[PDB]
Amino acid sequence: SNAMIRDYLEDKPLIDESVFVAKSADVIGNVKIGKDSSIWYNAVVRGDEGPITIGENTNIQDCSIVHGDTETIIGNNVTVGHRSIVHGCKISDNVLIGMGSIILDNAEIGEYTLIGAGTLITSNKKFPPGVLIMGSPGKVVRELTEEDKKYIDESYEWYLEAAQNQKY
Amino acid sequence: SNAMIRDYLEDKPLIDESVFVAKSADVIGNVKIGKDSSIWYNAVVRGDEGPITIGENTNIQDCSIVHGDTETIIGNNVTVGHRSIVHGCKISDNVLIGMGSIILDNAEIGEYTLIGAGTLITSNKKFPPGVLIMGSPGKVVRELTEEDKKYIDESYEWYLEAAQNQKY
Amino acid sequence: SNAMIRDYLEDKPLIDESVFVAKSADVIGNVKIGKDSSIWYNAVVRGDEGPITIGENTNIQDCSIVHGDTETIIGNNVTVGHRSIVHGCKISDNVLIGMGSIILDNAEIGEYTLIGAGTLITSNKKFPPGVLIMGSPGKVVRELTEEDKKYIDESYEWYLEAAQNQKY
Ligand SMILES: [Mg+2]
Ligand code: NI
Ligand code: NI
Ligand code: NI
Repeated sequence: SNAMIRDYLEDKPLIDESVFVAKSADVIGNVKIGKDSSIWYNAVVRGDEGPITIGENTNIQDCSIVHGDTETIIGNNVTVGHRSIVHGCKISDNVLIGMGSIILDNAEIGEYTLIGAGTLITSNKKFPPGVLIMGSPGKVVRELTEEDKKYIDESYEWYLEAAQNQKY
Repeated sequence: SNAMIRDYLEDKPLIDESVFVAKSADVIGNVKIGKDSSIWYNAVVRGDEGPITIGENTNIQDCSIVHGDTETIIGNNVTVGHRSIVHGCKISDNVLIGMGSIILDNAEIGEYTLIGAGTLITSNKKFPPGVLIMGSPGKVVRELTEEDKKYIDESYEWYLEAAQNQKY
Repeated sequence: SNAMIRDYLEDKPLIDESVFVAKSADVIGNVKIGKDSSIWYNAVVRGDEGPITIGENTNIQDCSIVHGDTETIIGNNVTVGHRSIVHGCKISDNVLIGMGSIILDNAEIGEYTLIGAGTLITSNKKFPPGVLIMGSPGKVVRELTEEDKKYIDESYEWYLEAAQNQKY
């Protein structure tokens, strides 16, 4: 990278050709989106402060908002539930964020984690992988079962499929 | 119905001609919206998983989201407050869902129910009719008064008028 | 004012030429927005019931909603965090509303107030100036320090820049 490239990246999201982006969604600024991910209706992914990196096969559902003081990193195979706010945090692979949840700056969610709807995770909170987290403030309920890790897998898989239909 | 009609239904919402749908809203997939209902700014009504049925005189306020693993049924004279998430549940007639509430799959709300702002009702939760429900998790506070039922009517009634002003 | 002006004001927001309004935002009805403020992606500012007044240098972040039974007043130098609902309340100058908060009708927030993410303030609730409010229901945590008030100023200031960059 160089001066002109940094300017380009500040203005033009690097969105993989394979990514479904609903017309009503706004993907603004410095945003890298990986293979087969999907951005749903009225979502806002704005990398104008901290940049945003979204992995592969990850879904950002309707009206969800991604923004951040520091960088926001969302892994591969992640499901971001409807109207969730992922703000400057770090989300490992195979995480399902329950609809309406808010995860604030510098929080870290470990791999194969399930987050209940409407969960509020304040800044700098770390969580071990393989757990169920719920509530406000979000706390660990129990370790995840193989059946739970599966549910996580079916969710992102479903979205891979629905994503095709919304333009094929 | 037949194969061709089922295919039409997965792509074209059945929206009664009287319904007001803000331009910024997204009504997508298998969705049926009845007479004199209204869909407000940036709402998202997505019936691409469980189909969605919305009754008559029912208002879905700004940035609300209707989606579901299972079928979502919203009755008549229902007021879905700003930014609510109604997901795979059953909402009876004359219900006012407080703004920012989240009602999950298979949950069931009885007729003439008033729900406080910011309420979180998890899946399969059921409630009797004629109550004030409130909080996270949502619980019944008391039974509804005539005064409360009137307020519920005035609410949807106001939206019938406002919707017409958004057409004329 | 007169009949024709009242009718114009009910249909056409008074937006200062200086204000950045994202294309995906809806600014509807009787809304007045002051110098150097900014309305972000997919926000809805609807003054079709109570009118809305937004001061100078104030930012209404993504998917935030402004609406109200009664009048809604937002002062100057205010930061309205992502997905907040500011509903028929009175917000003083230099206030930062944490993302995902809900402030209901007739609530009154004083100058130099910091509100944590996900806070739910019900109607008629009142707070003094110089405090940190948080939770559901929102309560005062401690008075604000100079370091805190600075944070408030830097927040709206950052948005002034950002708004400019979303135009040049
Ligand atoms: Mg939109
Ligand atoms: Ni932000
Ligand atoms: Ni859903
Ligand atoms: Ni309202």
